[PDB]
Amino acid sequence: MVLSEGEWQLVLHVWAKVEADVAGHGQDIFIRLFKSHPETLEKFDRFKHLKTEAEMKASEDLKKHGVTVLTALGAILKKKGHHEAELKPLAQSHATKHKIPIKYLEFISEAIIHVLHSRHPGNFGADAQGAMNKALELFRKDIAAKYKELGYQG
Ligand code: HEM
Repeated sequence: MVLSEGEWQLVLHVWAKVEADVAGHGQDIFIRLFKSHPETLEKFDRFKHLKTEAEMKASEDLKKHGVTVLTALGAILKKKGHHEAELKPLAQSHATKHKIPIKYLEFISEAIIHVLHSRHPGNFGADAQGAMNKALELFRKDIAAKYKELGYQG
């Protein structure tokens, strides 16, 4: 699949807003993910002890992790589809070291859309959400293909 320049513009326009507060968006997204799909929390040995949203918000390590994740995702989105090089190491660590099923990538994609919808309604209307979903589907599709080449079905 391929996004048009118009769709990329919608994606990058709302992403520019997210970059005004990467740490904050990172926390909201992971808290949403962990609360909505608690099973994903078990994949993080560093955070699986967190019991409440309050503890999650107060975790300095979780906040730093969120920044690392969103920074990596932002770099991929800014490539506008030409992300082969960026995807290689990400696909290897998540398939081989962390063992993250494609299903879980769908869950975090849902969390990202939910947070952008809540925080940026004016810049995240129907068309913008469709563009973001398409960009994330492309990401998940290419990651899945790499998973297979690497020997991980998940
Ligand atoms: C938007 C998709 C995602 C991106 C861009 C992303 C990115 C990253 C990055 C850059 C790191 C640090 C470097 C590395 O280990 O490769 C990381 C670590 C990790 N990711 Fe992801 N990730 C994504 C989704 C997920 C999901 C859905 C899970 C599982 C629910 C997951 C689990 C992990 C784990 C367990 C680590 C190691 C954390 C640690 O122990 O420090 N990731 N991820």
